[PDB]
Amino acid sequence: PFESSSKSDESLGSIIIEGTLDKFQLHKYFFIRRLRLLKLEDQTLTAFVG
Repeated sequence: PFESSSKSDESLGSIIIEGTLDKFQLHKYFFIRRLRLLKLEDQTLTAFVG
């Protein structure tokens, strides 16, 4: 649920973004992905940099 699913949370947000409902605010999935993936390994030295 941290970085093996860094592809999977992006793919799930992309599959939710295939639904075009409220496309300005349909990046709430992208906001949850940007919170989740960057908050996955927030304790790091360089691995969060990319």
